[PDB]
Amino acid sequence: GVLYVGSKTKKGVVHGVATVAEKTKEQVTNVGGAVVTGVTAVAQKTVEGAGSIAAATGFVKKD
Amino acid sequence: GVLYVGSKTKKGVVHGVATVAEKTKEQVTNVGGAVVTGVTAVAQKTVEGAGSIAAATGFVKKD
Amino acid sequence: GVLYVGSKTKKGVVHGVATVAEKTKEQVTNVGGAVVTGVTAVAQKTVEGAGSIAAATGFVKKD
Amino acid sequence: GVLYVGSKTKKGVVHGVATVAEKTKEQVTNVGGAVVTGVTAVAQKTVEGAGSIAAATGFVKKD
Amino acid sequence: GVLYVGSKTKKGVVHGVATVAEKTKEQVTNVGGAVVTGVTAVAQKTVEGAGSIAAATGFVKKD
Amino acid sequence: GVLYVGSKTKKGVVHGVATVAEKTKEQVTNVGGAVVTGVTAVAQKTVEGAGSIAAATGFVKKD
Amino acid sequence: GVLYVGSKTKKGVVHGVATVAEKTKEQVTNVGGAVVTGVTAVAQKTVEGAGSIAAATGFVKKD
Amino acid sequence: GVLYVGSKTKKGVVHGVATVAEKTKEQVTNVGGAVVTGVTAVAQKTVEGAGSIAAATGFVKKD
Amino acid sequence: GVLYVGSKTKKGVVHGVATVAEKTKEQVTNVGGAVVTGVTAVAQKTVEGAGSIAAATGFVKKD
Amino acid sequence: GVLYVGSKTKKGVVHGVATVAEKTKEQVTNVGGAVVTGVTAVAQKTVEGAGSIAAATGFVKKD
Ligand SMILES: [Cl-]
Ligand SMILES: [Cl-]
Ligand SMILES: [Cl-]
Ligand SMILES: [Cl-]
Ligand SMILES: [Cl-]
Ligand SMILES: [Cl-]
Ligand SMILES: [Cl-]
Ligand SMILES: [Cl-]
Ligand SMILES: [Cl-]
Ligand SMILES: [Cl-]
Repeated sequence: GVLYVGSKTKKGVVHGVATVAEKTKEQVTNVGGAVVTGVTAVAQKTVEGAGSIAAATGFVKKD
Repeated sequence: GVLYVGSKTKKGVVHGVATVAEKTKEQVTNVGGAVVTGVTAVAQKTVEGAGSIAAATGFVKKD
Repeated sequence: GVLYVGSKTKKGVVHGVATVAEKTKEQVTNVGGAVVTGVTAVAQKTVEGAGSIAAATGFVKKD
Repeated sequence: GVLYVGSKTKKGVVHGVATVAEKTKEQVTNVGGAVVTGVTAVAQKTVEGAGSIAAATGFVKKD
Repeated sequence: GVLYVGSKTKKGVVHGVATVAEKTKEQVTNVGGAVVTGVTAVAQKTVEGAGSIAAATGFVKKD
Repeated sequence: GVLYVGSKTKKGVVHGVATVAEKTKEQVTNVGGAVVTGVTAVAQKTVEGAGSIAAATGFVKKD
Repeated sequence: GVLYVGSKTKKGVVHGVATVAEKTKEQVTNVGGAVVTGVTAVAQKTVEGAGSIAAATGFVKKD
Repeated sequence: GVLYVGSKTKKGVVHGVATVAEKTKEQVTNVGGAVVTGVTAVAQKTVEGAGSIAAATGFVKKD
Repeated sequence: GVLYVGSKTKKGVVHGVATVAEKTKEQVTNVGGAVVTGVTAVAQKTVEGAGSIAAATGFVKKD
Repeated sequence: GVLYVGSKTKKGVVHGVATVAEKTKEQVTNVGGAVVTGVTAVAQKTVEGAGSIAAATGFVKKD
């Protein structure tokens, strides 16, 4: 395959993932993949395989 | 396949994932994929395989 | 296949996923896919496989 | 197949998914797919496979 | 495959992953993938194998 | 004159003046006299004088 | 004059003047007299004089 | 005059004047008299004089 | 005059004037008299004079 | 005059004037009289004179 990404900017301001917690208990931010962040941002992922598992859970409690 | 992404901007302001928690208990932000964020943002993913599982759960409690 | 995405903007302001929780208990934001966010935003996903499962659940409680 | 997306804007202000929870208990926002958000936003998904399952549930409680 | 990423900017200001915690207990930020952040940001990942597992969990408690 | 006040209690819970204001504009609680509050509460006031004025107003707006 | 105040208690819980203001604008609590607060609370006031003025106003706005 | 105040308690818990203000603008608590607060609380005031003025105002705004 | 104040307690917990302000602008607590606070609290005031003024104002703004 | 104040306690915990300010602007606590605070607290004040002025104001702004 082919990918072309041209970009042209004067002023760019980019936040990506921001968290704020005040006086809280048990705050979770969970990302299963990559975090990719830019004035120009490109991400490619390929997974080959008969039993691929991707699992993303915030939290587990037992008992 | 072919992908072309041209972009042309003067001023761009981009937030991606923002969380605020005040005085809370058990706040979860869970993302199963990638987080991709930009003035120009491109994401490609390919999964090949007979039994691919993707699971995203905020939280599990037992007992 | 072919995809062409041209864009032209002067001023762009983009939020993506924003959460606010005050004095709450058990707040969940759960996204099964990617989060892709931009002045220009493009996402492609391909899944090939006879028994693909995608599951997204906020929370599970037992007992 | 072919997709062409041209766009031309002066001022664009885009929110995507926003949640606010105050003094609540058990607030859930659950998205089974991707979240794609932009001044120009494009999403493609292809699923090939004889028994594809897609499930999105807010919450499960037992007992 | 082929990837081309051209970018042209005058002023770019980019944050990546930012966390703030005040007076909290048990705050977690967990990223399963890479964090890639730049005025131009490019990430590629390839995974080959019949039983690939990717798991990302904020926290586990037992008893 | 004579005043006798005997009291005998096991458990006494006494609030006096309580105000709650949420998201309001211009809430006033105005008391012209004393506030006297107790499990046993006694108040005496004597005013001697030919032109005694007592005035209690919540608010005045002009123009 | 004579005042006698006997009191006898096991458990006494007394609040006096309590205010709560959230997200409000211009909340006023105004008491013209004393605030006297106790498990046993006694207040006496004597005013002698031909032109005694007592005035209690929450707020005044002009123009 | 004569005042007698006997009191007898096992457990006494007394608040007097409590204010809480969150995110508000221009919150006022104004007391013209004394604040007297105790498990036993006694207040006496005498004013002698032909033109006594007592004034208690939360706030004044002009122009 | 005569005042007698006897008191007899095992456990006494007394607050007097408490203020809490979070994220507010222009919070005022104003007391014109004394603040007297004790397990046993006694206050006496005498004012003699033809033109006694007592004034208690939270705030004044002009222009 | 005569004042007698007897007191008898095992455990006494007394706060007097407590202020807390977080992230606020222009918080004022203003007391015109004395602050007197004790397990036993007694205050006496006498004012003699034809034109006694007592004034207590939180703040004044002009222009
Ligand atoms: Cl950030
Ligand atoms: Cl963000
Ligand atoms: Cl956002
Ligand atoms: Cl949003
Ligand atoms: Cl950062
Ligand atoms: Cl109260
Ligand atoms: Cl109170
Ligand atoms: Cl208090
Ligand atoms: Cl206090
Ligand atoms: Cl204190």
